Amino acid sequence: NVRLQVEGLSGQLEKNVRAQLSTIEPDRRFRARVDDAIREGLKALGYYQPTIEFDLRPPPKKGRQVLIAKVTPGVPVLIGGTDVVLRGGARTDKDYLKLLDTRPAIGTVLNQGDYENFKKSLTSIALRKGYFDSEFTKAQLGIALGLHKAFWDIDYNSGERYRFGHVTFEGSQIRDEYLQNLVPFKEGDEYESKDLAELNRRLSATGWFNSVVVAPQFDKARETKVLPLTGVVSPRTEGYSTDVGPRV
Repeated sequence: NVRLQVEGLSGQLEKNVRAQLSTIEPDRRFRARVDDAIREGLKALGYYQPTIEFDLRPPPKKGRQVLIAKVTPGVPVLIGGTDVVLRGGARTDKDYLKLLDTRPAIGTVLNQGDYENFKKSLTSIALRKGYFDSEFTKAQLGIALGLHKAFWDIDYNSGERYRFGHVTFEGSQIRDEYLQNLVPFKEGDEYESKDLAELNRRLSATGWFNSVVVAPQFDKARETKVLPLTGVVSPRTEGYSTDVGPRV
């Protein structure tokens, strides 16, 4: 029942380590696993060559057995260059241009998560806006430890923005003309993921169905850039005398 203690660390570094530590659950094998863990925490934050000296304290009177680890981060890797190219609709797209500005400046300390996040952001704007052919020609976080420098190389192609095709409904007790009135976009409008959510919600506001499943048809779209939707719905169906005769 062992306690890890880290001395020598401060700030964000301290936290990224401590976190990386509670990760594990007292011999040389276990100590090495601790050394590894501390090293992962520092790399992510730009420290590839630290020093870790362990002091293992004897199983105490009673209570909890301390393993200290005294850490000197050392010299950090700095961003020495970014080469990010955006091709396809992303080249001029307001949100891809916005993201391009969050690249780190030459000279700042390497943070791997900035790089991980950045790539995840491009994929996320692509999915929200229908750039379904989105691909990276290159995507490399390179570390030249000779130079203490890190380089981003990203060559990213959004491709063209797909367009909404026709919505076909099936199972419905409501006639098509009326479903078609509810679709929040015109055929040939540029895709936007939030219009799928708004289609779902408009459908629900009518009370007509108790189930809808809206499936984009990708198999076609791949080569026309027009995405038909299929909406499979299941309908929801749940004082005076009848014995009044007619006017005689």
